[PDB]
Amino acid sequence: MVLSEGEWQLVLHVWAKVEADVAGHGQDIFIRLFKSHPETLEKFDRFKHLKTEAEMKASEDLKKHGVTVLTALGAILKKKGHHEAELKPLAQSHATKHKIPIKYLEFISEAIIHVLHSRHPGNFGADAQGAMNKALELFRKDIAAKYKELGYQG
Ligand code: HEM
Repeated sequence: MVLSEGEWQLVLHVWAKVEADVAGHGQDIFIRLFKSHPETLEKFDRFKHLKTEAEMKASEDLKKHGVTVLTALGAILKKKGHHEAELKPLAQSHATKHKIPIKYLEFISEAIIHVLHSRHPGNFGADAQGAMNKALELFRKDIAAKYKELGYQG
């Protein structure tokens, strides 16, 4: 699949807003993910002890992790589809070291859309959400293909 320049513009326009507060968006997204799909929390040995949203918000390590994740995702989105090089190491660590099923990538994609919808309604209307979903589907599709080449079905 391929996004048009118009769709990329919608994606990058709302992403520019997210970059005004990467740490904050990172926390909201992971808290949403962990609360909505608690099973994903078990994949993080560093955070699986967190019991409440309050503890999650107060975790300095979780906040730093969120920044690392969103920074990596932002770099991929800014490539506008030409992300082969960026995807290689990400696909290897998540398939081989962390063992993250494609299903879980769908869950975090849902969390990202939910947070952008809540925080940026004016810049995240129907068309913008469709563009973001398409960009994330492309990401998940290419990651899945790499998973297979690497020997991980998940
Ligand atoms: C938007 C998709 C995602 C991106 C861009 C992303 C990115 C990253 C990055 C850059 C790191 C640090 C470097 C590395 O280990 O490769 C990381 C670590 C990790 N990711 Fe992801 N990730 C994504 C989704 C997920 C999901 C859905 C899970 C599982 C629910 C997951 C689990 C992990 C784990 C367990 C680590 C190691 C954390 C640690 O122990 O420090 N990731 N991820």
